[PDB]
Amino acid sequence: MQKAVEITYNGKTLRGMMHLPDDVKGKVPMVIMFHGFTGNKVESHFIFVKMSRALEKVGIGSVRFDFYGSGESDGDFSEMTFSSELEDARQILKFVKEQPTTDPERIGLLGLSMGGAIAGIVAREYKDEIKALVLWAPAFNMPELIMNESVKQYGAIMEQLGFVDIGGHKLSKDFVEDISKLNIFELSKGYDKKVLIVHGTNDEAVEYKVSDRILKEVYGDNATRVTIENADHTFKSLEWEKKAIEESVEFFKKELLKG
Amino acid sequence: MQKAVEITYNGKTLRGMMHLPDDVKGKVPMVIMFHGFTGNKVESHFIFVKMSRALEKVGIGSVRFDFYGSGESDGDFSEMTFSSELEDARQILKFVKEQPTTDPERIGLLGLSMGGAIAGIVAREYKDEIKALVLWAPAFNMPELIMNESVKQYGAIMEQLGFVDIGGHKLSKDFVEDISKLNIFELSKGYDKKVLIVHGTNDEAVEYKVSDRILKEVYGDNATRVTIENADHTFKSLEWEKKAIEESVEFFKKELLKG
Ligand SMILES: CCCCCCCCCC
Ligand SMILES: CCCCCCCCC
Ligand SMILES: CCCCCCCC
Ligand SMILES: CCCCCCCC
Ligand SMILES: [Cl-]
Repeated sequence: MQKAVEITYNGKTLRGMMHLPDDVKGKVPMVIMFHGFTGNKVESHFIFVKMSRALEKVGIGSVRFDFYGSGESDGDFSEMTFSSELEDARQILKFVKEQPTTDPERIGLLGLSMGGAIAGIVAREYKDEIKALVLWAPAFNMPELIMNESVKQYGAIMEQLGFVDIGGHKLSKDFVEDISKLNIFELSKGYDKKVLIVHGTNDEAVEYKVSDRILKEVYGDNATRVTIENADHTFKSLEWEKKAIEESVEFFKKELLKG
Repeated sequence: MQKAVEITYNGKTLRGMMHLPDDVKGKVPMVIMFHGFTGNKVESHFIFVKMSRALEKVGIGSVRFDFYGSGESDGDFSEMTFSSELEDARQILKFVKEQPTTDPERIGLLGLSMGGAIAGIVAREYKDEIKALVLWAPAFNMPELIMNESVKQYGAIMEQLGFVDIGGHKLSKDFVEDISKLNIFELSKGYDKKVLIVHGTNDEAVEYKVSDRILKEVYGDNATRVTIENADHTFKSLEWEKKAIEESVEFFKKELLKG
């Protein structure tokens, strides 16, 4: 079962998709997926859609929304900050918890790239009601990656205009000021339930070493990593995306279906 | 107004978005937008959503669906052919024609890249009921671009496997067999209503010369070209995207809001 859904708060409408298992009756586990920077809820080569349908096959529902300023949701990219996507995510969690078909004890979070940073922080904020966490190429170093651009041509334009063009998207100086005050590693530490990190070794956006840092600095024994050998940032191949999906589904199967 | 919509036919379910003006009610003009190859209804840097919202502002509604096999719609990419997207497009036009809010005399088509090839053929096939046509970087040379790979590494893989991996998408030999029989230039020739072609000079996917071929071989004086100087294939900058959308909205405003 796949059907479009809508969230509205503070005059903002978020547009998303919800999947529920056809066979199962009653309350089901739910995985919430957060997309990345300039991405949307379908994500690269439809990997989020494929992930939703793979979960549905094992009895696990899901929702995927576009953050405010991206995709089908309301707003322009220039209004978005990392913190405004955090507040979207809290509203998305609230939406899921309030669905009559949700098992509130079996809600999982999944995030890709900057969406992995969102997922890690929301997991920590709601550590007693998020059952499991999956991080795909999580951009915990997003603040550094943005600040590194301030000394390049982006920084000079930003100073003249208050925004920069990142390729058909208006990135506001508000985004830079907001993210420069955040430490994703610190804000994510303290989540004690099971974590799965999926990272490709040839990731040129979020270098593979970031997953080393997350295993070392953020989590304890509750986190394990699936390394996709030679894969790029979004697992852009049939074999790579299949490994990413299948490992994440089996992980969510283990953590959300029993206990 | 923006809302999710569905079409179910021949066991296939297509999923899309419909926009209606808020400030003008009753029967309104409608623009159907077709996305490109491996794209989806949001399209590159959300340009289709931005287009839908810019049309709303001038009193023009729109729909945009994911083709079967792409995005939010049903199906695997390996099930898709150019001809199956053409049949999708026929069902989308039927859907639009059957909405009570649609002015049946004021329906326009827009297509990007391979979606532009879809729009050109559909406009010609329904030439007496499509009031205006907008082509963005139209991939009328799609058959040649596919057959050009038959002598490259893709061709050798295709022969061994019956499909190729184009980056997390499975492209079937059925797609190759189907498109090798199609001449998009010939199938679009004869549409006599107004046409706008928008093309970037630095397009490296569909070379700008293709627009020269379309102006010469496909349409008469009813076609006009807007050249976006120095732009790439999907107008990936704020200024390029702004020009593409503004010129296309003013064209649809002139052609659909007449009389
Ligand atoms: C406009 C290009 C859309 C993606 C085409 C990909 C073809 C195979 C590239 C390796
Ligand atoms: C592959 C053909 C490209 C034609 C446009 C080139 C623009 C400068 C790179
Ligand atoms: C992982 C890349 C996301 C888009 C970045 C755009 C600015 C370089
Ligand atoms: C920008 C860092 C990239 C690290 C992986 C490089 C693989 C060729
Ligand atoms: Cl949608």
